[PDB]
Amino acid sequence: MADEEAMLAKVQASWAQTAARDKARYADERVPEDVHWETEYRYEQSADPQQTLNLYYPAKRRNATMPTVIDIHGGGWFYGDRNLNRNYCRYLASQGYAVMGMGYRLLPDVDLRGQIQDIFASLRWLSHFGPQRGFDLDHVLLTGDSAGGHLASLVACIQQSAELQELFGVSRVNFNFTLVALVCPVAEPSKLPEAAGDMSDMAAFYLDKLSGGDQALVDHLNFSQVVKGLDLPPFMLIGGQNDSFYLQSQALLKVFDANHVTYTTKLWPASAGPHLKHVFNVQHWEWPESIETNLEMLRTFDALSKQQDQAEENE
Amino acid sequence: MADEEAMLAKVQASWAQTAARDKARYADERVPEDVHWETEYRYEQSADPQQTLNLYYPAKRRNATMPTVIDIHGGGWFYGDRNLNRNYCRYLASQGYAVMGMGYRLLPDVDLRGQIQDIFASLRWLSHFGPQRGFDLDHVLLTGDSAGGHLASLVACIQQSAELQELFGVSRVNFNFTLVALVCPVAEPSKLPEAAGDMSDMAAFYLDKLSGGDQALVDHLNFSQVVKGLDLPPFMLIGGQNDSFYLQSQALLKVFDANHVTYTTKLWPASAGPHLKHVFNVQHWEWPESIETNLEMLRTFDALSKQQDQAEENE
Amino acid sequence: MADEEAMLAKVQASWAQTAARDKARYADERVPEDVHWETEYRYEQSADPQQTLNLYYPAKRRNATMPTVIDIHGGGWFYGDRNLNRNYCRYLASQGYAVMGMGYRLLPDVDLRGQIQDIFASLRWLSHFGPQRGFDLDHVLLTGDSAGGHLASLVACIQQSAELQELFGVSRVNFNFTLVALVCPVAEPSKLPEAAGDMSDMAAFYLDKLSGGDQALVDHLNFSQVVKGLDLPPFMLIGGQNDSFYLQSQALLKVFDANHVTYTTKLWPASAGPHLKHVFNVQHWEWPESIETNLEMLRTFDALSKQQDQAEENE
Amino acid sequence: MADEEAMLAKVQASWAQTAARDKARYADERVPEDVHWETEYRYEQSADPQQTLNLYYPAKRRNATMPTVIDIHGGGWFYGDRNLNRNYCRYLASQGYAVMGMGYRLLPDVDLRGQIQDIFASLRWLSHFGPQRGFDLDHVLLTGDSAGGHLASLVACIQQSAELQELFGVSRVNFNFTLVALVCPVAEPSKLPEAAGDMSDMAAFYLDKLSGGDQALVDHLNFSQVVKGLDLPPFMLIGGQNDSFYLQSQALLKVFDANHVTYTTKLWPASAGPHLKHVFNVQHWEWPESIETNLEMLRTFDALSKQQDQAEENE
Ligand SMILES: [Ca+2]
Ligand SMILES: [Ca+2]
Ligand SMILES: [Ca+2]
Ligand SMILES: [Ca+2]
Ligand SMILES: [Cl-]
Ligand SMILES: [Cl-]
Ligand SMILES: [Cl-]
Ligand SMILES: [Cl-]
Repeated sequence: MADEEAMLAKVQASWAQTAARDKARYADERVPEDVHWETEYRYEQSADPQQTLNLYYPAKRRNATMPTVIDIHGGGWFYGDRNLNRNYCRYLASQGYAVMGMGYRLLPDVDLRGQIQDIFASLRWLSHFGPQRGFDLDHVLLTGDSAGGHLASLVACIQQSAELQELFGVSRVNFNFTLVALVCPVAEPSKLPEAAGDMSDMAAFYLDKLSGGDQALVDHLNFSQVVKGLDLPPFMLIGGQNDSFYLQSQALLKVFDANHVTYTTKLWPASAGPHLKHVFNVQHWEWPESIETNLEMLRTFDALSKQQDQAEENE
Repeated sequence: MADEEAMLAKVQASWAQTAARDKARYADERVPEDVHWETEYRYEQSADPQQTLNLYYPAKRRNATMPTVIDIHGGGWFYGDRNLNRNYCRYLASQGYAVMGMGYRLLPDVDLRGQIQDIFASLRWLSHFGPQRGFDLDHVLLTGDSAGGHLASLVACIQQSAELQELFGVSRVNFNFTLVALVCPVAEPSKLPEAAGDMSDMAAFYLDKLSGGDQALVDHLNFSQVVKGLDLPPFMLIGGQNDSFYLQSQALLKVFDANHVTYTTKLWPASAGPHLKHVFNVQHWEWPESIETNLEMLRTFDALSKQQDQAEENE
Repeated sequence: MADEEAMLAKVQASWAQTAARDKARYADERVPEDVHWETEYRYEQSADPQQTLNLYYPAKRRNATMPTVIDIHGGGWFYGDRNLNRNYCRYLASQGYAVMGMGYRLLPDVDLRGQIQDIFASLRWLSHFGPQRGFDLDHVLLTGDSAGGHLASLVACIQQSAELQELFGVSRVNFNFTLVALVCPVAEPSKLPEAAGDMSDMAAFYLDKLSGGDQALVDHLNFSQVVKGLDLPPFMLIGGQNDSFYLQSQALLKVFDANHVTYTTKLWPASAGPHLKHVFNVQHWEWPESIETNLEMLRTFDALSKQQDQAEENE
Repeated sequence: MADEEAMLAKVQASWAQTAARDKARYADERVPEDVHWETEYRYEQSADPQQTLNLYYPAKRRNATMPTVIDIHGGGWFYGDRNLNRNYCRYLASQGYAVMGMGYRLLPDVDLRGQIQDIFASLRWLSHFGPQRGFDLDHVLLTGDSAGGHLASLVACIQQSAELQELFGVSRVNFNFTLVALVCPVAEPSKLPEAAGDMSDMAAFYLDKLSGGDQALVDHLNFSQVVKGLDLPPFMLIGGQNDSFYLQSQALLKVFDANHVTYTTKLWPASAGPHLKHVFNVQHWEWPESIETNLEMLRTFDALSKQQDQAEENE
């Protein structure tokens, strides 16, 4: 279609501009020290470069196994790879955590189901291979930023629900999430039209590529559609009033309240400054507010982990 | 206009040559060690990449707060960004100072007022957010090189004057400048025609883009026009007889004398060598003369700071 | 020939894609620490950049001489150079070994004989110059990956056989191989047609360029053709069921058994994961399975070396 | 001229190939550790990027001043800059020496006189500014490689001769050379036609551009033409039988013998290997033969320096 190939070309130009911004940022930014990484593991029998993951660890491990963080990167479902959030992942690992971050195939080559299947395959891989190399899968923090927060919010629900597992064509994995931390999530993509910005303007096209025309995906594209009826882990919602997607965070809180989700928040006020933009704590680990946000996340995780251990007579 | 687009194309080719020279220099130059930086903070609600700043600090801080240096880079008003003077800024930070350096929009997309507004917004940002992350704003060194020295000289006057604040559309910031150090400033751009070089030849075009046709800017483009009637901080004028803009420094001294400005100088004689070119102490921090110049600046600042503390019964 | 230049263009496009993958991997991968290298030694009187080698050593040597590892890189006979396996070579050196890795001219500019002559010239160079700079040539591990495993398997036979030396136009070198370790070798290239993949599909073209039309090369292209009648060193076969060339490893084992070759294996099962792809232990030294594989190789070498020293009344 | 612009284009293509080889080498080569450099000093009042120099020093200085090495790079008079020999210069500095290396304008934009004037201006600069930053100019080693060895051999003669100073339009500098070390020099360019290689084939064109049509330059292009009648420092001739310019070294020895020049040699035999190519000790500081060669040079220098100090009642 004329207009369709044009719409794709517009979306790809927006992400090419982002790409240049990301490259310029990483060329200058301080890198977290005292971390080791293992790169480019295939998580299935495929040569698709996106179906790969990275693992990150502190350079000196206190213990043979460390609590796990699993990161799902953002980029509007159309952009990104396992290296995009490398500095944020190194930061978390430097705090004493075993961290995994995966690639997933991008729209428009797959739809939302292909993305969810890729993520569940990376989790399944980790359930087989993680413990032997340092991952404690009894204590798992699942986190995602922006479109990655959308995906993380869906994965958290799918993991609890046999029906959603069938619809998305995945099996449950043999570990649970201790905490699910969403950073400026786009968890209600059907509301994208009522805000301003590039994604919101192009919204119907994003929604179409996410669903791939499958009405079952249309009916399960939003957290508010997959949350119903499930007993979920606790959530932590991170962001702020200077997030260009703040309306999404406001919408998500209402979904949380209506569904009796257990959550805490770290939402920065506008008064804390204009620099606390969309996903600032992921893009600039080194800023003081980013350190405060990220440590607050890890401390929430640790508190939930400790409670679980007391509960399981394993303190 | 035919000739106007041609004149712009000539100026941009000169700065593209400079750009290549700067890239080649930074690829080789020693980098100051033992410094941390925090990059790419937006200082207002904008995605304009120029409306961002960097912060620099010693890697090991003696104290929770350190005296402040705020750097305004040069580049003829048409060139540069927050990274241009990164090695010079790291050097100063390595001496035990909290340093901020800002981007500002470039001609011909803005005029002088837009540049001044950007600088005051970065200062305002720092007044809100700096102290919480290490900046002592009771002791502030404002410095600029070349066109950045012009801008610094204007900002120093505007900060003291309600009338100039109104004309430039800025509010005063809630800290003062302890010392204003100008390195090979172009503080009297209306005199650009009486010297030789690329900028001088293209002078009327520079002056036009600086004023943006606004006669109030034409009447306040030169330090000699904004200095009148104000009680100013002390100045330090750095440069030398091998500065291609030495005539500007000579002109500025006469303005200083006529207006009873408090100043000291560090002007290198021709006998100290041909390498002590325009802004040499900013471009090559590592040279012995650069270290001597830069430490002499920091020691002048420290002496003025100590006197202020004695005066304020806070030694 | 129309079709011939087309077939070459297809092979070169496949290797250009590999090349990009290799560059992306090396840009991110951790580098082994505590190693020194000496680069770009010519091993004959030639300015052909491929007729050069690198040497690698631990940064702090326990001893004046260290046991030797000699690495022959892969790349389908059409691709690669002395830098391709640099991280794998550094890893081995970091374990206390003096390592040499050579370039060799590539198809279609030479044929298999030119490749074998280049390798023997690098070995001859090392026999003249290695000991003076740290190589213990009484204990030598010869290793190759993929096409490099093919080449290593042939070199091991040629070194033992006056007749093959004459056919390949090389002289024996004045040291022996303690162990020959093949990593996912393509040691039976004539069987390439009975598997799937790029190389297998283009097989007849690979075989033609390897032989250069020389029927004596056609009759000695496969390990099974050069193994006959010789007393060989011990071999170690490394790979696994997720190697895209696993059928080659299966074929080689049958050749080993039929010819009473002394060997051990380190073949990973499919259950050990999809990431244990072709030559994974060479491409990602840092992974735990790679470390286990590579140390197991070095320990086999060390055990064979110790036995030799006991046998030679030199323990 | 048609043929002249063609000949220049051929020479520039040869040097562009060399340039790529040099870039590939520096991307991989180990860099000497524990050195500081100061870059891009202009040595005259010019913005010509070639009329600049670098200074190199050990990172921790034993003493306030260190013996001096001054390096003149090669590149056929048509190629190179102050960064070309940076690793070799760092190596020498790491041994406890203050090292200067200069750019000089390249053929065909200047002729030999312009090159000699640039070199003498860098020496004059150092005589004014070197001691204040660590250079001991009582003990000076002058070294050059290939075309840089030609230039060094001429500079050594010119410095001793009022007549050659007048012809080349330079003044003597206020220090002497303790030793002049030539590495694979092309000191008799008029003999270039009787060897093989790119430079030799294009020889008449090189000779024309060197002389710039000036018959006084034609009569003083060769060391054998400037050596006559002068009392010279001692020389050290470095190279070997695998230098593609070995015939030049053989020719120079005959000139040395005929003119009663004081010299020593470090000429490697062919038996020491094919890797000991033209200027190998400059291109690969890290090789054992390079370290041996370079330390032997520095020890010869030190011995000559000590003798001078005993002679001057200053031990
Ligand atoms: Ca544990
Ligand atoms: Ca303080
Ligand atoms: Ca030994
Ligand atoms: Ca001394
Ligand atoms: Cl790492
Ligand atoms: Cl940093
Ligand atoms: Cl190294
Ligand atoms: Cl340095």
